[PDB]
Amino acid sequence: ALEEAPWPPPEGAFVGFVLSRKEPMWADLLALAAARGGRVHRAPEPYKALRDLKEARGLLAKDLSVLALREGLGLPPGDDPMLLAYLLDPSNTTPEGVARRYGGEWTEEAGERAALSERLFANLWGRLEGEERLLWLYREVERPLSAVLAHMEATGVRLDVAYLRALSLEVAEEIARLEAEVFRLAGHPFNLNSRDQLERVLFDELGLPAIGKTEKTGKRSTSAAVLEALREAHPIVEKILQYRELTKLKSTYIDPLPDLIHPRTGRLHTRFNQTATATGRLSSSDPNLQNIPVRTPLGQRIRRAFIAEEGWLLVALDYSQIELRVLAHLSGDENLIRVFQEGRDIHTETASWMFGVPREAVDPLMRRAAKTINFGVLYGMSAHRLSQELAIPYEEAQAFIERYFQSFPKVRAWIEKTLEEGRRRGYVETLFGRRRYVPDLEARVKSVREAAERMAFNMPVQGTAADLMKLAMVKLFPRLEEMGARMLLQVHDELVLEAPKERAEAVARLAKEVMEGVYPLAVPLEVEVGIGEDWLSAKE
DNA sequence: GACCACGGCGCC
DNA sequence: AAAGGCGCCGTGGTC
Ligand SMILES: O=[N+]([O-])c1cc(C#CC[C@@H](O)CO)cn1[C@H]1C[C@H](O)[C@@H](COP(=O)(O)OP(=O)(O)OP(=O)(O)O)O1
Ligand SMILES: [Mg+2]
Ligand SMILES: [Mg+2]
Repeated sequence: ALEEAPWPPPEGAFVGFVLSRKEPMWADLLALAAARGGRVHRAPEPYKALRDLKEARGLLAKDLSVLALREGLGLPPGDDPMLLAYLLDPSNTTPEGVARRYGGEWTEEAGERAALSERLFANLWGRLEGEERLLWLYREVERPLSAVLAHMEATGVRLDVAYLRALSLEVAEEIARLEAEVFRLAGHPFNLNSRDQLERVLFDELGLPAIGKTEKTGKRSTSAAVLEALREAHPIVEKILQYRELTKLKSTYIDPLPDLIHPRTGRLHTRFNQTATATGRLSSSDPNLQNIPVRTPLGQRIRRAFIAEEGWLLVALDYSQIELRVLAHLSGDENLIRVFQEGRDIHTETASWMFGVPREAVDPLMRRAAKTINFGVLYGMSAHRLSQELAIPYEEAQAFIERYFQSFPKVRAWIEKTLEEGRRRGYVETLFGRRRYVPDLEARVKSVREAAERMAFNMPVQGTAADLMKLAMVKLFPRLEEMGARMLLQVHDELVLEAPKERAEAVARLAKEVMEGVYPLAVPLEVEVGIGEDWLSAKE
């Protein structure tokens, strides 16, 4: 039992803290404590006590650092046993689970959290002795990345609130036009947001053909993929699909985001969760700014609401065909390496083939559709689904996924090699040695085993791309600070920066070069960069 | 007011 | 719906 000692703690103590709510930019700091050398220090008043700390070292360090930044204090995050645990096994995503697994209990009291941070760090650091590549990821990627994310979180992004308020009222009237039409076509009103009520209308009352079933409960599905297949069978289907687009966008983005502007900053603040995915990707939450719309016209209007501070510009940088370049390097395939030493475009080539269109005329919306295909195909799509996704006979679907792989021969050999390894060692790994455990590779149920296989051989690709982006963020951040620029958002293979208008061009050039040269591969990494007043206009 | 499962769907 | 990775919505049901 730790000796209760007076605040403040010595240098290097492990911190524990309790927030009123999970979001650091919104939380009240209820209690603060620290632990070292067999002592626990409980702060009499936690906000004032923040100033005594040189570094947030402990569980969820980045969250406390964001809160410190909100208060104008430079309290960078350091060691965090969650990052160690996450690198050992990315299923380690919560403090509850990590505590249970590596020697304690996550409670609701700062002193115990500080003591727990200290014990867990000792034990996890032991487990990582001799895992030289994981230790490198920790010291060279994750631990410094957490500083970057804290600054992104605390900086936020500006949003055109008035513009969105106006858009809500317009979309509201159109939703009423669509719903009124649906209720007439059904002969009666019902809750069009209830997929159970819609299922009855569509397949019992109107006797439309039920195509597919839902996964867990076996209901007749009303998914867009099912509705797409029925849009000719009935005019109500078309209106329902339009109703779904508008209500999805209004309820998820248009209406909520303007209520989340922070009173102190006047900006919108997401969270970049650093121990949340099986592959090493970041995730974004509260709100998720990694799934802001972009595909449809209305979606594009929402994206335009993300704007630069007055007298600044946004700079948007996006890696080209990133996971395909990573695949070329991991596999060694020559026909593929060649494709990227020759600056060819496959999302354009596919978009030309599936549209019967010269590459000159593949517009931005055709190229996305081709990304569904190329990635859908590569990570294990079925001929049958493929035949449906791009509307061609099944026999055609088989051909695309046969030429898609014989054109690039040594991919399949890399797949087989990755699965064999994952079976023997129990995990697969990225170029840098990030691991994902995939136990079901020897499941005796084919469907389970084969799903495990698609998860296992995807991870080195998606996770290497994630390692590269994280490393680029870590390299780029100090260069932006020196140029008075900011890092705002990451969206997996994309960064959005904010720069003074007078240095925006120099920032964009520098950023592009840092990202392309992050870690040279057997193919070049290319980055598309754009500058604009709003997120959309900054992607050309 | 809280929680969860589910279907559904937004992005990468 | 049908052979990768996420988080948030409304419904429905529950406590
Ligand atoms: O299954 N996936 O793995 C996947 C699907 C999608 C998608 C999509 C299109 C629509 O959802 C919206 O239109 C993306 N991924 C992965 C692979 C890609 O490499 C990386 C970065 O995604 P993205 O930048 O969009 O593609 P990519 O870098 O290749 O090409 P660009 O040159 O920048 O256009 O995420
Ligand atoms: Mg890209
Ligand atoms: Mg992208």
